[PDB]
Amino acid sequence: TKPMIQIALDQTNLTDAVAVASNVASYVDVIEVGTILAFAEGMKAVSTLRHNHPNHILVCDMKTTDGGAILSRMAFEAGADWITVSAAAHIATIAACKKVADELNGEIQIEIYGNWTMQDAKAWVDLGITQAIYHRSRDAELAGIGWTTDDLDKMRQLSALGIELSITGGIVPEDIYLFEGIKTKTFIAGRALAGAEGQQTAAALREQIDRFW
Amino acid sequence: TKPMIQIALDQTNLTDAVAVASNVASYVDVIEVGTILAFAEGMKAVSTLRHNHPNHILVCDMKTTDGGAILSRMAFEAGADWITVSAAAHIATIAACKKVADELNGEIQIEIYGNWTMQDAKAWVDLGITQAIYHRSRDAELAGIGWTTDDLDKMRQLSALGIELSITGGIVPEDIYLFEGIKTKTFIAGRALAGAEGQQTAAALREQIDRFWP
Repeated sequence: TKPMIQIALDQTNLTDAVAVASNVASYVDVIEVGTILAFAEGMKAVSTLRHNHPNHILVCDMKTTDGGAILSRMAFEAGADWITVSAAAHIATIAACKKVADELNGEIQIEIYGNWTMQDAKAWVDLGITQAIYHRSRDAELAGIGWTTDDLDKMRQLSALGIELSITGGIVPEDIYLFEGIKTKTFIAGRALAGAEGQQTAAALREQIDRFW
Repeated sequence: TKPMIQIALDQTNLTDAVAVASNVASYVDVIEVGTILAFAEGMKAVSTLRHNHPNHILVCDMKTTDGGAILSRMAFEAGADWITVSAAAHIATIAACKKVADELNGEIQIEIYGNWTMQDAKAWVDLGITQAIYHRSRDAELAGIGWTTDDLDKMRQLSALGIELSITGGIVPEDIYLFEGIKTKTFIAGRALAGAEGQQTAAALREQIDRFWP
């Protein structure tokens, strides 16, 4: 609906992450266990956060590429509401993750990486998947060229298929206007939503979200 | 040299993984911490297994898609010799992993998934990466068809580019002959290499590998 504010926790230990979750909980809608924290600490991270923050949407960012039935179940059982699955997973793996999600009252989000196509995106939607994470393209980022027409058009196409995007990649309040008319579930950021000025920046993000949704 | 025997540990807790590693150590060359174990237990799985088995090649199977510099350094610091990176990782991420690997004297292995191409495979080789993991085609598995000619053709092309493949997906002694003449670093299997019949299975695989390599 109105895009939510999501923090990606990418700490390399649970103690630190637990202290950040505990800090930002009051002004963040979605807390994500990032893949760096997932691989540092394992599903204990997801558990501990789920118990600390029973009322937040909790994401486990595994970027699952294979072994989906098993991984999905582990993450949901540990307490995740949403899990991420790589666009590069075979469609049978994606379907296996979505089957577990539908059984456990969770959702799948496709992390868009690799040589992905619009046909792939339609396959996701055909499984009933309605979420995908769109990252500002790595080429653009490296060239310092910002958000390109190409990206915004791809996002609009994804949107026209029924995918609700989570938008990420240096997102700042001045960029928000760029995505008006794109179906957007969340804007994601890491620690620029954390610490002492995280609050201010979040109010600032929301202020701009309200204008365009 | 000859293809080695690798076990992929996919236990969902560390205690069971440690018991399996302990039981197969003397007849398996490479121990891999599979993504299932890595997500279950985190890097404590890698450092525990590195401590229990200081003389084995240890793999951390992360299928890295992003955050490569950070994840790679974590894995190597934990004791991994080889780590896996997804074919879907952007080339700049792949390069960032390979840089950390070179600094820490480890290696990168490309997990072949997604809409991958021979151009992509040449890009990996250009970075000095010479290992990739080739899984039996999922389409073929689902259809009840074995190893297809299209798979074997693709593996021979990858080999010709200079990639040493690790081959996996229901590998049994009976199929070993199929891969003659492919540059093969390892064959990877899971719990079939463990338990009461694991040792025999491994001997049966080595007996076939010896017929066809080097």
